[PDB]
Amino acid sequence: ESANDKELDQLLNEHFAGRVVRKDLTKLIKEGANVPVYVLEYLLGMYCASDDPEIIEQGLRNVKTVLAENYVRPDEAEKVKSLVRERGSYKVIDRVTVKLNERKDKYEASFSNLGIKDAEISAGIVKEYEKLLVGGIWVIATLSYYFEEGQTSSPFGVSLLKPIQMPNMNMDELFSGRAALSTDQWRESLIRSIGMEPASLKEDVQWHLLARMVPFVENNYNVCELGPRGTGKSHIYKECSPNSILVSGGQTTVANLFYNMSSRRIGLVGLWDVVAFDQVAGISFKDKDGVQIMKDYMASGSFARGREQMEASASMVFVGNINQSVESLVKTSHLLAPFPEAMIDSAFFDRFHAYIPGWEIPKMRPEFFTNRYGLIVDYLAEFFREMRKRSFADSIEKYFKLGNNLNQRDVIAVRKTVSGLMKLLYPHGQFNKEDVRQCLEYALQVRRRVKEQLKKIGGMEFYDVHFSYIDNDTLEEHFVSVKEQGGGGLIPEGPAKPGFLYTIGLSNKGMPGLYRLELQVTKGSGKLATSGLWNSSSAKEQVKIAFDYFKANASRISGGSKVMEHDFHLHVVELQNTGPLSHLALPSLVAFASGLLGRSVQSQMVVLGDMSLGGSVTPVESIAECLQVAFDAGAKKVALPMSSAADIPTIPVELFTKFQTSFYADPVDAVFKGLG
Amino acid sequence: ESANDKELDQLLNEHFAGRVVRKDLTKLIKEGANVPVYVLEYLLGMYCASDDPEIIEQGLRNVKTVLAENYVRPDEAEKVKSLVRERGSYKVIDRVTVKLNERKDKYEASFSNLGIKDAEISAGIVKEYEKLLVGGIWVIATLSYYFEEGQTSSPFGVSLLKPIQMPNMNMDELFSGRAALSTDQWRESLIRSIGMEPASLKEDVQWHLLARMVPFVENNYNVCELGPRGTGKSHIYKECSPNSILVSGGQTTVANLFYNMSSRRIGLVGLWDVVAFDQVAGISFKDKDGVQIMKDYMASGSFARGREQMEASASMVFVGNINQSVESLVKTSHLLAPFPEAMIDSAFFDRFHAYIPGWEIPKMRPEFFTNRYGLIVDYLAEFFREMRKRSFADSIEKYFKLGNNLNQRDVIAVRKTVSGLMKLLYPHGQFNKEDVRQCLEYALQVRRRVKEQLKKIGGMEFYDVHFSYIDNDTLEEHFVSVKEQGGIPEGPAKPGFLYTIGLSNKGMPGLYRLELQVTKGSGKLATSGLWNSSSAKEQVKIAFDYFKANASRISGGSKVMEHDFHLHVVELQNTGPLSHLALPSLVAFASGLLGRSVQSQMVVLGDMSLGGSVTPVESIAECLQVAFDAGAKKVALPMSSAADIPTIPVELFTKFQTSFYADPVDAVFKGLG
Repeated sequence: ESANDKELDQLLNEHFAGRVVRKDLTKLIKEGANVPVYVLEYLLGMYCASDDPEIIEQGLRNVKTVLAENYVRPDEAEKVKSLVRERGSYKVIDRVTVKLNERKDKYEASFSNLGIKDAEISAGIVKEYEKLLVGGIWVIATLSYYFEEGQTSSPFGVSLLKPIQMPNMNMDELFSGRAALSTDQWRESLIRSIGMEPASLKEDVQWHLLARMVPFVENNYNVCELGPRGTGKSHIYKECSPNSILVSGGQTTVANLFYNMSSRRIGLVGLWDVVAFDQVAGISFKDKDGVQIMKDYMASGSFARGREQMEASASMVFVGNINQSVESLVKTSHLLAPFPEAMIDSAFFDRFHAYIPGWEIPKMRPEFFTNRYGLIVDYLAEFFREMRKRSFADSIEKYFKLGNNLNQRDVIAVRKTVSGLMKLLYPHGQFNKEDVRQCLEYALQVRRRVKEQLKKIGGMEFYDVHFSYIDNDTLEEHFVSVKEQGGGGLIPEGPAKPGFLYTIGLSNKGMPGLYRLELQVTKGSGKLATSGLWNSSSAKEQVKIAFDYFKANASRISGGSKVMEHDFHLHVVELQNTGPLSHLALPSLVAFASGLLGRSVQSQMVVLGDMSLGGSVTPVESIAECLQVAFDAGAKKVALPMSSAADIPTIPVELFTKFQTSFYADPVDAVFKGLG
Repeated sequence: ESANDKELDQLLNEHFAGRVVRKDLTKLIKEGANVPVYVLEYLLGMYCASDDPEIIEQGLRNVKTVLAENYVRPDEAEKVKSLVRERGSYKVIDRVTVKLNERKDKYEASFSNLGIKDAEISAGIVKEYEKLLVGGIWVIATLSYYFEEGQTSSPFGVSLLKPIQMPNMNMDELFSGRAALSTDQWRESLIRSIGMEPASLKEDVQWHLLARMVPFVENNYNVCELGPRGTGKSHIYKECSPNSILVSGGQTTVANLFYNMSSRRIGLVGLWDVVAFDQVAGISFKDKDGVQIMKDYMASGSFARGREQMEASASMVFVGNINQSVESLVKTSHLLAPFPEAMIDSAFFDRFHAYIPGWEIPKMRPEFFTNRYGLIVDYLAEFFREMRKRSFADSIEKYFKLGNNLNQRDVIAVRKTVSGLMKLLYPHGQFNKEDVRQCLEYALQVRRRVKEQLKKIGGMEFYDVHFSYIDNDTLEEHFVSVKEQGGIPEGPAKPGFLYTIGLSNKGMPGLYRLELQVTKGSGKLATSGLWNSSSAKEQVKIAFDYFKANASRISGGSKVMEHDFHLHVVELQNTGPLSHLALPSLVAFASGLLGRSVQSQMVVLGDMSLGGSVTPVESIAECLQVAFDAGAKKVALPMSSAADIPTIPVELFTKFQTSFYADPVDAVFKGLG
């Protein structure tokens, strides 16, 4: 693949000019070089001619010589001014920002290090390099000193000005270059440009790394990434981007972050494209409302502060370190456990457009640091800033429709993540159905993870976690799962928690399907709540009939427990995707009884049959297929109605031998058999 | 339906030509745009000619191109200035305000995003668009630069300027359009005008949506709304109105909200028509007098700061999230437990002109968003702003009088809410009696909810919660219930609770709850909730007199003359006033005085005269059916009513433990067990 790497290299060089550099060489210079990384990369690229080892060493020495010659320390600032005054001219490497003084009608340059804030600069220079007027750029400048008695202008002037970072972007050339590369090659280049080696990483790791780069290209893209220490979470936001900030500690005051009423200056969010809170273990505010103002901002993208409502395009990223195992946190808690208590709220975490699963990222080891060609970090960041202005959210509706389990906020999050990934991988705008399918699958997964955490932390509101999408041509519905949860494993071995049971029923399509009934019992007034029923009216009537029978027969079952003093929520989970179920009165009643008494349903036990309001039990239709499903789903015990008894001979012998079979008579007997 | 939808579309296109648009296409632009929505509305109004899909798509392309080309990023702001200088002139999109520099006698425009504060603009441009002088409007401007050495004025000048908001308001045309439409059509169009699907919502949700709009038309009209997340409470105040501001977090200093003495400038309450405090759970003012100033402003519409009293017409809205169930919150502190403890004060909540039950509204779902024609958001906001100037609270005196339960604050609140609804639905001023009937019922109900909550906080001082209105023609007094909250429990309650069933004034069987509170006193009797009925008060007096007469037979030594009794009637089915209340009142007095809880799930039937003669239960079968519906397990009946037992259905009768007394004292004995 090294030869393929060389064809990649020449595909770069054909279209990507010196804006491609060898990454390893930067690791040779960044030993304390005071200029930022992208400055070093640009200089090395513009002093790297033909990659001859002698030429590499020569250019490396030239870059080091220039840096050691023309740099000025802050405290030495006064010194350099004298050198300008004595010599009449002096070269300096510094970050210059240009402003227009309309009062004097001229261009005034300001240096970060030297502290000069009124250096006269000609209009031609600023016309050539417009970035000076935007945020200021690193530059090599030839300052000249000329003073006239009684003058008002600062005597310092700028004569020759050569940028040290890429000033202007030819986006069309990049479109042509990307068109010249395959998708795999382009993804490899993107992974390389941040200093990572695609050959040392699985494709899933590559997609997660691209998800890390999503916030740089999508507006108001809130995202949180939690992982084990040392997985390279905070590298990109702090070193490999000039328009992102890594707020260390998370402790920033409201007037700092959003808007200072006294000084009437916008906070961070109006200045940086990405604001990354480096830690989450300790975020606790001086002002109680900081969480609330973040909630509003991430909700709408605009906040009212003082006398005005102001917009902002900063994407907030939250980086977190986990000391526990993933399974421990999932089983004993919710994955948002490391976040501070004052931040643990459904209304807050609902706004996150993505939960990056950082733990699948391997802990970084010098193998993953690539030594091949890659785009300059400056060029990559200019790519990101340019792509923030465009949009690709409409690509989803062209080939797919979002399922019924996505409320409006999940829709927004999925569209944003898909648009971001499309911008990274297909900037030129040419894409197929498969590509959108892959991006949509990834987006649905990452949003679903937040949805599951919201479910566990918030209860009633977030049980619609069955994220799926509908094809526009075959109308086939594809479901997407998260690996920290299950998938298959239809009925696990061992005792289930009370209130959870499994049933098999005939769906709307007539094919037997497994369902799981989950009952949540809390203190209340006997109110019954429903979820997961596919909005089926007949199913809701069945639930009402079952709960009415439970209310009428509470004494005959519980022997003293009061249903009137506890509220129940029944959730239906479909594990085979056959369709909505109507025959559910008996399993729902068994779930009610199990939850009220707190008795675990027998392990691997399937409850069949249906019951009416009068307490009559009904035969199980297509009982042989239902029992075959139970065998397939992992059942070992079955409760069958005595009415289905005449249907026993139709069942194959080897199939029927697999059940510790129970035959109930009336719904209360079925409850007792289920409870053992 | 669909035919009605289409004909409404041509009606909107006819009477509101150039002011309506398919609002679905707007969400096709919103995502990739920082500009406020109403500006997009106006631009699409300008760049869209008809319903040709090609025309629509090409106009969308044109609008996107315009916005991409001529928007000014704040960070990019300085760049634009240089571009003006080098090219002589440059076109920008920005929000412009104008002030008259009287020292130079010239008009200076301020570009809020660009950073220019004193750009010279000619008097003609000022005179063409007076909206520039009020709060500044979003315009497309042609900046020009012209500098001569030694000059003192700002070298930036504006040559061409076109507004991107509705510049002028023609409410004569609006009245024409409203008169040309039915009330249902007008309400449905208003609901469409905020982007919601009218057909997908119930009438009650539509009325609550209109109650959301009310603060935009009535001065100083406070309102509080708590509800589940995702109902779009904050959408209207934050995006669909240039005359509203959503203060985030509730944390605001009195200097910014009301008046800054250092700058001698009025706060938000003088600048915006609607100030909405989001997520009220975080409200807390640094200065303790802040709550005092809020109370003063909300009570009087003006506040005194230092030595000066200053007026303001801002309408305050308080939106909040509910994290519990609806019913669970009812048994919490009241309903506004979500409100901060520093704001939990009876005098504070007494000012809220309205509670909006945000919980009943279904959570926002994409099929609730309309795709049909609706008024431009800017047009609707200007409509609201102009309608703020009128008054319609006098409409009730034309047809109805208020009840006697309403104090002056409740009277003011109900008049304000009636006026707001009346302005929203009938700006043209032509209306009938039934329309005012509906609006007045809504206003009374929403005020009554606040009254119930404030009663739950304060105890006795706010007891008159039985708000009602009297017709001027039939003199029939109609009572309004909280319905939602006003939906037999379980187990014996404390003495003084009982549930009775009787035929209301309409002749319909209904359930009522009797409440007795007994304190140390002198045999005095107090009554409440009796619908102000002279007859019902008469039977209560009859029952109290009979209880006083036969106190020895029932109490066995307890003295009626040493204790004061207060009775309360609560109608839980809204069937109407009940007159047959003597026997339940007697059982109430007996339970309260003896301190004995009545038997659980028992409903007492029948009535008695002053002499103790028991009357047969009218509509015995229907009353028993009502008892079964409400959850009654035991029933007490007169002996003479047993003759009507053969008229009772078997299945209905088998559900109760039926008790037959003989005289009222035996009824007491059966009730108390």
